[PDB]
Amino acid sequence: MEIDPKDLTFLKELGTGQFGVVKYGKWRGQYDVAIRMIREGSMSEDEFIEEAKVMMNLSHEKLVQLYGVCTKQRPIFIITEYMANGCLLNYLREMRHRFQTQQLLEMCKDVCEAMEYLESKQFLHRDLAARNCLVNDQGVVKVSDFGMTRYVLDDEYTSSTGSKFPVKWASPEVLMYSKFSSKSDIWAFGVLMWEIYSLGKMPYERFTNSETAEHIAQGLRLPRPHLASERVYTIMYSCWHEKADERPSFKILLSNILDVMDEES
Ligand SMILES: Nc1ncnc2c1c(-c1ccc(C(=O)Nc3cc(C4CC4)ccn3)cc1)nn2[C@@H]1CCCN(C(=O)C2CC2)C1
Repeated sequence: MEIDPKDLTFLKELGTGQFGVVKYGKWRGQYDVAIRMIREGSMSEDEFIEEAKVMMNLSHEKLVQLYGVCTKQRPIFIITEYMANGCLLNYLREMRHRFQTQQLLEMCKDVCEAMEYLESKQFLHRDLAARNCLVNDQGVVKVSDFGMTRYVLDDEYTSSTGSKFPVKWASPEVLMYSKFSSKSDIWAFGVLMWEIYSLGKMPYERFTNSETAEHIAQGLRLPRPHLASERVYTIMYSCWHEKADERPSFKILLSNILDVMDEES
């Protein structure tokens, strides 16, 4: 819903993200929130504004809750649940020696649950990666920036060969045909699991995007992380089937995760 900035306070700078500056503040006093100022010239605003009303009705504990927007000025403000520990990618790296494999699997359950709710709403992420997941003050991980890439004007961020396209998270059918589906979000989730258990290493760090694309197309798969059991690896490996329909749904995936958690007791 629309928000009068009168009911907001700017308290701290959190840094510039993929879609503009973000600041910490309070909404209506009692809501810790993160306010993003959409970078001007980056988004198809009318399409994006109208779609924001659709994404507002998406609610889930493991989704960064959206509280409202300020759109009758530019730059647009986006008011979101405040995730105190910031991006999951950077949270993983700074606290590398503070994670037991039980906490890592938990982080995968958090994301998978959020992605299982998005699956059931027939809503695609299109850029699932650790850089788009956030962590709150209680160590819980939540997904964000889902569907945001549909309204990016830069063709580098959108085309399969664009210099900014997330090739290292993309399934073969996204690279060759641009066929986005929940199955492509599943491939991406597999890569995300590998990010988590790797404690934030760049997937295929030493491959050019092209080198990655062709190797992926011919069967290359990320190596088993050191902290991942062969059972955890089996789960993230199933996300990487060449055939999309051969990949398990987030529902089938979440169950497998819980089976592993139970066996880690
Ligand atoms: N909520 C936070 N809490 C703490 N930090 C946060 C955030 C955020 C944030 C802010 C807004 C959004 C959003 O609008 N999502 C959305 C909107 C829509 C709307 C169309 C309907 C649809 C789907 N997703 C998503 C993330 N960004 N940031 C830092 C930014 C700088 C880099 N960051 C770091 O941590 C590095 C310093 C280590 C994270």
